[PDB]
Amino acid sequence: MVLSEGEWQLVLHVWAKVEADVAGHGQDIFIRLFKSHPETLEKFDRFKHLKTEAEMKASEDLKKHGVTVLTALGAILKKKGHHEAELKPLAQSHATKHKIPIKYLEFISEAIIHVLHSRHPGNFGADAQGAMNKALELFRKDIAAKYKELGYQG
Ligand code: HEM
Repeated sequence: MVLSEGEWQLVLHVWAKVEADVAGHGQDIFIRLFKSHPETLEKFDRFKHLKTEAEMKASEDLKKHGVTVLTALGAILKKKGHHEAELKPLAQSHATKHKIPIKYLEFISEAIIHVLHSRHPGNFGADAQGAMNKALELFRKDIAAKYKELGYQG
């Protein structure tokens, strides 16, 4: 699949807003993910002890992790589809070291859309959400293909 320049513009326009507060968006997204799909929390040995949203918000390590994740995702989105090089190491660590099923990538994609919808309604209307979903589907599709080449079905 391929996004048009118009769709990329919608994606990058709302992403520019997210970059005004990467740490904050990172926390909201992971808290949403962990609360909505608690099973994903078990994949993080560093955070699986967190019991409440309050503890999650107060975790300095979780906040730093969120920044690392969103920074990596932002770099991929800014490539506008030409992300082969960026995807290689990400696909290897998540398939081989962390063992993250494609299903879980769908869950975090849902969390990202939910947070952008809540925080940026004016810049995240129907068309913008469709563009973001398409960009994330492309990401998940290419990651899945790499998973297979690497020997991980998940
Ligand atoms: C938007 C998709 C995602 C991106 C861009 C992303 C990115 C990253 C990055 C850059 C790191 C640090 C470097 C590395 O280990 O490769 C990381 C670590 C990790 N990711 Fe992801 N990730 C994504 C989704 C997920 C999901 C859905 C899970 C599982 C629910 C997951 C689990 C992990 C784990 C367990 C680590 C190691 C954390 C640690 O122990 O420090 N990731 N991820």
